Amino acid sequence: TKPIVFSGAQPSGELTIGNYMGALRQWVNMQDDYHCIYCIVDQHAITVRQDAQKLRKATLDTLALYLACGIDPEKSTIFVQSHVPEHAQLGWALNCYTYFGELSRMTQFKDKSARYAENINAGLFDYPVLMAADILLYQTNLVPVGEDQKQHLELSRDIAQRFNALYGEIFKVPEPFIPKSGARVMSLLEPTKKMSKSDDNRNNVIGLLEDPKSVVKKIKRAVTDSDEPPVVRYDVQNKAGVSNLLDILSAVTGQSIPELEKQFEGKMYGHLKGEVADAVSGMLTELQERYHRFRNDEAFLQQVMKDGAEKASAHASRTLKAVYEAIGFVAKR
Amino acid sequence: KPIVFSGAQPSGELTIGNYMGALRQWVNMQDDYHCIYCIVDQHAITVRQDAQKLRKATLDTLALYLACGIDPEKSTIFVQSHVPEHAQLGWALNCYTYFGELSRMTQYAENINAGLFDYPVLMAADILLYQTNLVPVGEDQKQHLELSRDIAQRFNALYGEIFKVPEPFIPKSGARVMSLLEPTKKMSKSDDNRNNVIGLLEDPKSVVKKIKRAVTDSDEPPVVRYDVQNKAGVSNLLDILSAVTGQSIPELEKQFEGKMYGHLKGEVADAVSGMLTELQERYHRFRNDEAFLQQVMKDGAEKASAHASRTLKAVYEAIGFVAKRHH
Ligand SMILES: Nc1ncnc2c1ncn2[C@@H]1O[C@H](COP(=O)(O)OC(=O)[C@@H](N)Cc2c[nH]c3ccccc23)[C@@H](O)[C@H]1O
Ligand SMILES: CC(=O)c1ccc2c(c1)CCO2
Repeated sequence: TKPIVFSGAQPSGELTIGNYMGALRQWVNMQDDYHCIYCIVDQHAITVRQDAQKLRKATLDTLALYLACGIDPEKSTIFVQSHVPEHAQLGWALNCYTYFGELSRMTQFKDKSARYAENINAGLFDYPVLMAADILLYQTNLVPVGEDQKQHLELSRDIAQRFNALYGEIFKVPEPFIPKSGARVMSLLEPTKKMSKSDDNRNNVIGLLEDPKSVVKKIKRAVTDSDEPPVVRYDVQNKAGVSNLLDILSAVTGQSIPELEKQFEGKMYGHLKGEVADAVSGMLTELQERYHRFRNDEAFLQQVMKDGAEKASAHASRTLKAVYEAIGFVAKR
Repeated sequence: KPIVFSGAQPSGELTIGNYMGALRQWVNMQDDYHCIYCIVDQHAITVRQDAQKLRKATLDTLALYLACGIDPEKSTIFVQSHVPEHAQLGWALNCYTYFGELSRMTQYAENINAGLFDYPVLMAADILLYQTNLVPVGEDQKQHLELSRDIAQRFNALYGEIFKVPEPFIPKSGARVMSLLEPTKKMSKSDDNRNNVIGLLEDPKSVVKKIKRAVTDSDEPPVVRYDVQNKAGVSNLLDILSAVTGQSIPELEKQFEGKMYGHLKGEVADAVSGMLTELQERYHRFRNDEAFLQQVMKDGAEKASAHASRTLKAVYEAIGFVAKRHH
């Protein structure tokens, strides 16, 4: 049997070109090489308060977007997290093998808490433990994520090793799969802050379902630097904006940074922004064309969810049964 | 009938205090209420422990509740982990519980496991799943019941009347059972010193031995009279004897006129062991009938799941999750 790939994305906010290059692009590319399982993590989404109608719509939007990206339900398992009870069941169990201190030191908890001061909830704090359960349920070998999830992923490894040390080879210890390019795509007007899928200022973001004409305008207004003369060179510390544009271009086109720097020799930020705008506009036009075809076919979305939950449940029930036997529960019959 | 929820820890060896207090009280109200007994194995694992002992203790607890007279045809009795909806609802309610509320629980903190921090949310889920009206709580879990009520009202305020707001079951058992070597302190299963307690599985020789050691007083002549302030020990022995036999304190004070504490102790031991005879007979019979315990757990989980699934579906619909597609 093939090694197992697992990853997920939240049906909240609006997925960006950051989410694509950091995760979804890798998801699509791994489907033949590994046994891939992709999850719409609606139980994680509700750690930030959602409108009920928006949550339901976003779950289905996210499914259609996976399909539009090239996630193929004949090759990969695609499912909604809340459809498989074993996620919450294992999450509770792993809560008992996770330390309070490990969770309080998490960067996401701190950042989200600062942002949502009036809803610092226990789910937000416990976020990483449910994420560990998501991964460990499927005997996962590889987890394709962006740089921002590295810390959560490291806890999942710690939990698996801790549990295995007491009980035997119950879990696989998963490894991160973080790409070379596009692992941390930055905001267009604040290039020292990563691109957010729920940014208050939409001008920071390239949304995957956003009007391409609007995206082209946003790229043209992206902040660069005061260098005289302007030079197109990758340098995160001194040229955050220009570097972010190069990273985006590289990730869309497949061209390396040295190749792009050569291409832009004797050229300035007009040429750079023109190429980024054209590459991104084309990608989004094609993606959105596929998206609407999937999004408006409710019978197909319903079948994909049904088949995916069924396949996921088979894997998940097996791991949970072994966990419950190990920790000492009376088995259900 | 109102729905009553009780969580049973698969860990405590129950005492005569537990039995003649709350358990006997509740055994006789199984047709008055819809009583639910949940053996809380998911709560147990917040404290690291031996796995085979936990499995054993789960079955020990099931057999003992059955032996004490919990009727699986009248009441619902099940193992918590057999009903996935507990964990499912628990996660959901985690997202409507303030971090501050959990840190403000009465209970450095860096090395506690997250389960020990977060278990009040699972407790709330346990209760709210079954549209519970009444929860018998000890003083130690009043804060936890209040959190469950706050969560229920908060969720209901956002989404409609999804949950019943549970109430404490106020009226208490009436049987008084204090510690044998410290009669000011209540006989508790959680006591470190086990000579303070009489467990439900103790044989007659162990009961005689523990009751012989029970503290009395230096009154001369010895006098068997009820006086909690001056004669805590003798009073405790009278309350225990009264709880077992149903004889009043005045009747027993008359029965032991001119008698010494040796006679009192002898009668208490005989009365207690007489009560524990039918109980232990039932226990050892039920505990060693694997098929009977299996059927009780299966039937109980089925009844509980039917109720829990309806609540969870309403919760999930309210939050806005896409409904599972069944095959
Ligand atoms: N600016 C950016 N540049 C590059 N990559 C980025 C950027 N912003 C986000 N990402 C990545 O996108 C993926 C989905 O993010 P979410 O916030 O939906 O979702 C998250 O952040 C996960 N916790 C969801 C999850 C739940 N359970 C799991 C189990 C395995 C893997 C992932 C999960 C992520 O890989 C994230 O790293
Ligand atoms: C019962 C409960 O409170 C709970 C359930 C699932 C879960 C957590 C908590 C933390 C990670 O996943």
